Amino acid sequence: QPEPDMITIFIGTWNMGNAPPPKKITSWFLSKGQGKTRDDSADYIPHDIYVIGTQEDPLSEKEWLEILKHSLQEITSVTFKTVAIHTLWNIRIVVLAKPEHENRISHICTDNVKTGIANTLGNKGAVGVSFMFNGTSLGFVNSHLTSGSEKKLRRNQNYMNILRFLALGDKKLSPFNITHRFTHLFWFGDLNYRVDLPTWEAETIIQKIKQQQYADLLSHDQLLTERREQKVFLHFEEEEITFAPTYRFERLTRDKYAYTKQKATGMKYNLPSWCDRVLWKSYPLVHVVCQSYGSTSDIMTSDHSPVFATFEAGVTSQFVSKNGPGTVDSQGQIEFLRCYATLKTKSQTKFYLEFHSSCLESFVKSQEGENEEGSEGELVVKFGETLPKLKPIISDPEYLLDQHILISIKSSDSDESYGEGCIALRLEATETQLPIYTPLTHHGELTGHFQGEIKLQTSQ
Ligand SMILES: O=C(c1ccco1)N1CCN(C(=O)C2CC2)CC1
Repeated sequence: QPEPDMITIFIGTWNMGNAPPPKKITSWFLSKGQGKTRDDSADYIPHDIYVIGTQEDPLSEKEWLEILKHSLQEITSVTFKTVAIHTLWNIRIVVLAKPEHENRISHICTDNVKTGIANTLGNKGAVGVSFMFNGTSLGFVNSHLTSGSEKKLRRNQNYMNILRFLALGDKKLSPFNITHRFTHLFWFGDLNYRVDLPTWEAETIIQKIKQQQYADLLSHDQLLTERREQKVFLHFEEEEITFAPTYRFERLTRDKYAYTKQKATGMKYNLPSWCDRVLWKSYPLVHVVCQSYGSTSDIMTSDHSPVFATFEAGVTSQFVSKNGPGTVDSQGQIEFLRCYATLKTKSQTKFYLEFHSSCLESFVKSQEGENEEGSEGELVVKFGETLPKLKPIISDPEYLLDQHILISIKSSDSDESYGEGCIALRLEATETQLPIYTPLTHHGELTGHFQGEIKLQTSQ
């Protein structure tokens, strides 16, 4: 039975509005309703992995697991295995996988982050799950961010706290946050970004939604505008939105948006908004294709509609050779030529690099680079031809060209990372000097760039 080179992943996010679900929710897992929907001819084909994020979830873990498993069994005739479940307050993540994957999944991690301080600590935050699927690392984050149209900057802060403090994936990757730890990272939830138009325009917005004319609404969506201005979710991707706003509905119909200020809303307007979102970030040149992104039309117990997204995702096998794992393969090497980091920092410490990758036995520290002043005020750290030759555990090009090198640039004075990035080994050629590039981030904000050339030797 061959190991897969691609899997499909279902991502669901639903703010349940503290109400139990209706008796049938299969439309969610079938990607049917509005937006980019799944073809009817696929209905019986199970996804490999289902990741369900809920917010304002009133159910016990047992109660929800029973509903989810019975839903999937009805659709697929498959009894899914529970990989992980984790709840913070009323924020929950469930991961289910086909039974055939049970011995492909390992290193399962769960964690949560509570956002805010005092007043603002006690119901918002995030849960997450990570695991290895054969040779591929997968991370999943369900976040319920701060509500309210005038709190976009709080949501951006909540994002920054979650990616700093959520402890998922390989703890040996100590310089790297969750935005670098995984081959594929999916981040979803009630992100709570709103359509920023005047309150007086509520009925105009409603009109536009009835005409399925979303363009003048999406141009005011705070998540799209904040992302464009690099304030949040830097280096993530979202599929184009082609479904109606998923909030705020009157319960038990989808015919009415309930936007007016009420005592129950703290006298806040809730103009129709795309609160409920799915974004992802995959390592460079790894296959990932969104095959659905939409909302259900027939699940009406909440003031939010469920959102679904599905993905094709490239995966790799747990590679064994005669040599690695447990030794190097002398037929393999990675060389970095003419490399330099450009950093936005005002500081004047020396810097060194760390190279981290599961193709190495352990991470590799470089010598200090040579600081120069850039023409436009920047710090340029030159490494020249000084960088250590990296010795991969396996030299087979079928393995090595699928790998990635994480890079951290660290202060010699503090050993703190000033920037993290990632280089693919999926090169156009081997034994050939080729340009490489990554942006560098720290706490998920842009701090610089790393560029130079690579020369990869494989056994072929
Ligand atoms: O998140 C991204 C993105 C793509 C690549 C890097 O980031 N986008 C662009 C594509 N989108 C659109 O709405 C375009 C009309 C198709 C949705 C937002």
